[PDB]
Amino acid sequence: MVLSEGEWQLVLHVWAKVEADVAGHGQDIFIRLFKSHPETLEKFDRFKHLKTEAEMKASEDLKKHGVTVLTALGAILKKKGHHEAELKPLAQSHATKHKIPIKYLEFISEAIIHVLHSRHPGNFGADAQGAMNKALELFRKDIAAKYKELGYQG
Ligand code: HEM
Repeated sequence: MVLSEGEWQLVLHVWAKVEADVAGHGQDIFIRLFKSHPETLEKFDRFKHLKTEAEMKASEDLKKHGVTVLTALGAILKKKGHHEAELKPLAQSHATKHKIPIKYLEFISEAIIHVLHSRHPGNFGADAQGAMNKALELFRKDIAAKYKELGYQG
């Protein structure tokens, strides 16, 4: 699949807003993910002890992790589809070291859309959400293909 320049513009326009507060968006997204799909929390040995949203918000390590994740995702989105090089190491660590099923990538994609919808309604209307979903589907599709080449079905 391929996004048009118009769709990329919608994606990058709302992403520019997210970059005004990467740490904050990172926390909201992971808290949403962990609360909505608690099973994903078990994949993080560093955070699986967190019991409440309050503890999650107060975790300095979780906040730093969120920044690392969103920074990596932002770099991929800014490539506008030409992300082969960026995807290689990400696909290897998540398939081989962390063992993250494609299903879980769908869950975090849902969390990202939910947070952008809540925080940026004016810049995240129907068309913008469709563009973001398409960009994330492309990401998940290419990651899945790499998973297979690497020997991980998940
Ligand atoms: C938007 C998709 C995602 C991106 C861009 C992303 C990115 C990253 C990055 C850059 C790191 C640090 C470097 C590395 O280990 O490769 C990381 C670590 C990790 N990711 Fe992801 N990730 C994504 C989704 C997920 C999901 C859905 C899970 C599982 C629910 C997951 C689990 C992990 C784990 C367990 C680590 C190691 C954390 C640690 O122990 O420090 N990731 N991820």
